[PDB]
Amino acid sequence: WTATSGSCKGRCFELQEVGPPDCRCDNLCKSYSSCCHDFDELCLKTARGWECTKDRCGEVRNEENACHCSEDCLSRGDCCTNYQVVCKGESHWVDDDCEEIKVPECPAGFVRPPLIIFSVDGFRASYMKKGSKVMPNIEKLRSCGTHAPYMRPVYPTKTFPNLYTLATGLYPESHGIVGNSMYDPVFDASFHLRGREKFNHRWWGGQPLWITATKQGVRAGTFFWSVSIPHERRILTILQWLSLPDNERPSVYAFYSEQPDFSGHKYGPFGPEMTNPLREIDKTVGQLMDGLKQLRLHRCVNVIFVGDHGMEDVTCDRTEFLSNYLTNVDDITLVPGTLGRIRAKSINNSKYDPKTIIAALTCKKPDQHFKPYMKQHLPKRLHYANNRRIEDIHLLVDRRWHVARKPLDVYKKCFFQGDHGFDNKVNSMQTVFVGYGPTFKYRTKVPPFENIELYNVMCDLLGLKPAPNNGTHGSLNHLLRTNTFRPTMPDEVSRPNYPGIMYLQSEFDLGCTCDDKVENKLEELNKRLHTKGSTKERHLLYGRPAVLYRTSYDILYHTDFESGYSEIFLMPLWTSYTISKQAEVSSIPEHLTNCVRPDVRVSPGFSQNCLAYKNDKQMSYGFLFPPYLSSSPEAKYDAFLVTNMVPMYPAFKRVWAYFQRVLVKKYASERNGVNVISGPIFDYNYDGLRDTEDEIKQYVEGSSIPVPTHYYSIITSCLDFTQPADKCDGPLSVSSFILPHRPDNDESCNSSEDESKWVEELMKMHTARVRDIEHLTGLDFYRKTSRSYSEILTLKTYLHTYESEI
Ligand SMILES: *[C@@H]1O[C@H](CO)[C@@H](O[C@@H]2O[C@H](CO)[C@@H](O[C@@H]3O[C@H](CO[C@H]4O[C@H](CO)[C@@H](O)[C@H](O[C@H]5O[C@H](CO)[C@@H](O)[C@H](O)[C@@H]5O[C@H]5O[C@H](CO)[C@@H](O)[C@H](O)[C@@H]5O)[C@@H]4O)[C@@H](O)[C@H](O[C@H]4O[C@H](CO)[C@@H](O)[C@H](O)[C@@H]4O[C@H]4O[C@H](CO)[C@@H](O)[C@H](O)[C@@H]4O)[C@@H]3O)[C@H](O)[C@H]2NC(C)=O)[C@H](O)[C@H]1NC(C)=O
Ligand SMILES: Cc1cc(-c2n[nH]c(=O)n2C)c(C(C)C)cc1Cl
Ligand SMILES: Cc1cc(-c2n[nH]c(=O)n2C)c(C(C)C)cc1Cl
Ligand SMILES: [Ca+2]
Ligand SMILES: [Ca+2]
Ligand SMILES: [Cl-]
Ligand SMILES: [K+]
Ligand code: NA
Ligand SMILES: [Zn+2]
Repeated sequence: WTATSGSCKGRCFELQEVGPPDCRCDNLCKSYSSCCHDFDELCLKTARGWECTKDRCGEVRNEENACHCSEDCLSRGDCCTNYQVVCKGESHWVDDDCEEIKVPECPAGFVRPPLIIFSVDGFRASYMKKGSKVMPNIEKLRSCGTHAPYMRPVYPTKTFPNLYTLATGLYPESHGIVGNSMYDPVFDASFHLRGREKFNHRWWGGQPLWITATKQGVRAGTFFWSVSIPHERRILTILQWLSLPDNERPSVYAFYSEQPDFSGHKYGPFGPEMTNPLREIDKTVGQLMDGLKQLRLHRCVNVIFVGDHGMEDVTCDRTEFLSNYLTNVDDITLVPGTLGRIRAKSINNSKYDPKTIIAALTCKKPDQHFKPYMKQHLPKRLHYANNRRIEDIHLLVDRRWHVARKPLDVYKKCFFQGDHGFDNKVNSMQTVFVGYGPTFKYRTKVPPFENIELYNVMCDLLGLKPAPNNGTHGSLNHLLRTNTFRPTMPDEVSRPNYPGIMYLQSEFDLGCTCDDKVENKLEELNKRLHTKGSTKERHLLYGRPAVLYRTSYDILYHTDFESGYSEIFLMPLWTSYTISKQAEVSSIPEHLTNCVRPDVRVSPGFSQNCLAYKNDKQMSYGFLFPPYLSSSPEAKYDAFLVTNMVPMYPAFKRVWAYFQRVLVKKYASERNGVNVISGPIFDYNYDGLRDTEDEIKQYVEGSSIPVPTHYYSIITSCLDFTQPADKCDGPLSVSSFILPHRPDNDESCNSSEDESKWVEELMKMHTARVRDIEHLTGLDFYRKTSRSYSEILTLKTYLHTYESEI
């Protein structure tokens, strides 16, 4: 209950929230059924509209008007935004030439340039080019400020997950808003778009920008507008807040538009009805910029124009029905649409089996437009697993499609022609970023980046220390003229050992054999040098990775590769090798097929053994440095060292072999040489972070050899591909992957065919950022380059998406 018979007199859009049963006058009282009786009358005025006209100029103030054209309006801070244009002969902001903003040009008493976040729902990245003719204000912001060709949202590419990721710098798995609908089993409560529950604070984890600001003495406008409050009134409210006294005035503001998303759902992303929504959003940007110009703030405020996700063509007839695959379709609860999430309808059902549900949805129709996953098997780049609110069974839905439980759900819930929520690398899901103001660069294009990075930057813009988040602070320093954050490289925690020859062959009882006894100061001195690291500059191009946790490991040098060998996990943490464009692929000689050789640098006690692999009928093995890429028949012997071996399911060996035998050479040909770093990853609790030894759930049978959940490779070359990877004078180019180490190839419906028809497709799906691999390994790469650290941070955040051009 709220006693709503108090008044909003002088309280319209008050910044501090009053506690019930006192009536509220803040911009979210509507959503709480808590506004004072006179909120509409006083705070939602509309009389005479939103624009000054010639006849209204110099009028006598009438307090009933929506906005004012009287002489006193500027000092009262409540002119219509076009006041100076119509009444004072001024030009619209959009009609003025852009001029570099080298320093903040602010009124006396402004302690820092304000930040205004202008968020637009469903604003697809290609609208910038395709709607450019009807968006002159936005187009001016874009060309004169700092812009990216697109900005990558988070998965799922829905509204709240993305807006709250903007506010926190966190993955949805961490902030807790994992979809537009959720069930939380601990709370035993559900979150929905409609309803009051979404306003309960227990859903919203992390620390959003307004809280970060408040705790550090920076005041914030509200980050919620009631849907029925018109956009003109939202703008006038922000402009009114900017006229407050210094001690009362916020430094950070948010505007939000429900468009173009709203129309996009109805008409599709490029429906002819879409021109009007884009026109109208532009006009709002115009009103803001004119209003700022009036208040002498258009060269003071930093403006961020940002979308939450894009929009795809999706219609009712492109729906897959779970009723066409499952027999027990009524024992499941499905969160439907552009993604699927499945759980048991009742916890009291002991006959519910996720394994039989997955199997029944796997590769069952020729052109099947979704793929089932246990959430821990989803591409790691999605970071979509570590939350009790994400159901164990997930369906990745093809772009342009829906999934639903039964056909009756679709006609008794065609209306809609647009939707979104798909995989966040899908081009149609990409959205926008422009930054304009004294703190952003002038007329600058930056590479596409992920929305998880903006929180740090907004903190930088406001002089705030960001809460712990998933951005990489410094990766976006190139967006900024000033206020850059100067990060330092993390300190190495564990220094390596450099073992020499310390064990005789006969001390090993590993059950390994090799035909290598087939036996000169020419090549005996030469092989000594290779084992001491004479080739290390060729194969370790960017310095050795740093180990950022406490562990025991050895550097091992070889002619063709270098590794950091973990005595704890009994395998390399990393293996580094360079393959030039001229390099030759050879095969494993017949006499060396099953060869594994003890490493006389590493004790039997800290080695793997061949018997374990023989005994384990499921688990086989592979090699991190590929024998196929040996520089000579003699060097090849090095690749069969027990210290280069890793556990691999036969199913996975098909993938790995094709990558090593075919794709490495192909990349070296295309990229003019590549440096490769490969290794294992253990993430049994699917939290995106390196497992400790006590978190491992699977070992090679009868041994302490742990089984990786994934294999990574980081593949680096020169951005200027006219220079070979090993002689690159400038910027680097990278692509990486984190392949799941699975005992079947069920993920790939065409795996019964030759690896040339399915493997690369799998690898692209599991593309990754270096940073993703960093989290998962506790390693820090690119320690020794000729490049600035911020440029290297940008490199580490890069995701090779394999999509076509935007
Ligand atoms: C992306 O960036 C984020 C942010 O930096 C990274 O997430 C952080 O990672 C840390 C490492 O996992 C984690 O630290 C833990 O915090 C525990 C206390 O957490 C509370 O307090 C913090 C700080 O205010 C708060 O942010 C947390 O909020 C979480 O939980 C609430 C609900 O309870 C949600 O509203 C919110 O969304 C958030 O949930 C998310 O994180 C939790 C994990 O905390 C997940 O469970 C959720 O699914 C969701 O993703 C909390 O309110 C602290 O108690 C932990 O310490 C225990 O565990 C460690 C083991 O490493 C051990 O060393 C300690 O001794 C201690 O052990 C004891 O408890 C164990 C478990 O109960 C038990 O097994 C032991 O036997 C002991 O009894 C730990 O320090 C930090 O909380 C999160 N922060 C956030 C916001 O998510 C994230 O890793 C990044 N991702 C990537 C890929 O890089
Ligand atoms: C849906 C919604 C919820 C909340 C919200 N309510 N409680 C909470 O922690 N949050 C984050 C907010 C903030 C700005 C008040 C805005 C919106 Cl659009
Ligand atoms: C920019 C932005 C807008 C909104 C937002 N959502 N709805 C609304 O009116 N606003 C203002 C939110 C909510 C989800 C906390 C967060 C951010 Cl970073
Ligand atoms: Ca949205
Ligand atoms: Ca882990
Ligand atoms: Cl959802
Ligand atoms: K075996
Ligand atoms: Na298959
Ligand atoms: Zn939408």
